[PDB]
Amino acid sequence: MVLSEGEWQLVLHVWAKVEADVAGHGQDIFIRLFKSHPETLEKFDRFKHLKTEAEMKASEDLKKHGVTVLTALGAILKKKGHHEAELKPLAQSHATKHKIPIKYLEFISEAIIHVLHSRHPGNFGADAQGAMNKALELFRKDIAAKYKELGYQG
Ligand code: HEM
Repeated sequence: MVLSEGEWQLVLHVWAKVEADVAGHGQDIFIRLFKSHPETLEKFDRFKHLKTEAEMKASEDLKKHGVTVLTALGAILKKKGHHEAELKPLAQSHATKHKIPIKYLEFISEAIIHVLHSRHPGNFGADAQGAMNKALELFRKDIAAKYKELGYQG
């Protein structure tokens, strides 16, 4: 699949807003993910002890992790589809070291859309959400293909 320049513009326009507060968006997204799909929390040995949203918000390590994740995702989105090089190491660590099923990538994609919808309604209307979903589907599709080449079905 391929996004048009118009769709990329919608994606990058709302992403520019997210970059005004990467740490904050990172926390909201992971808290949403962990609360909505608690099973994903078990994949993080560093955070699986967190019991409440309050503890999650107060975790300095979780906040730093969120920044690392969103920074990596932002770099991929800014490539506008030409992300082969960026995807290689990400696909290897998540398939081989962390063992993250494609299903879980769908869950975090849902969390990202939910947070952008809540925080940026004016810049995240129907068309913008469709563009973001398409960009994330492309990401998940290419990651899945790499998973297979690497020997991980998940
Ligand atoms: C938007 C998709 C995602 C991106 C861009 C992303 C990115 C990253 C990055 C850059 C790191 C640090 C470097 C590395 O280990 O490769 C990381 C670590 C990790 N990711 Fe992801 N990730 C994504 C989704 C997920 C999901 C859905 C899970 C599982 C629910 C997951 C689990 C992990 C784990 C367990 C680590 C190691 C954390 C640690 O122990 O420090 N990731 N991820």
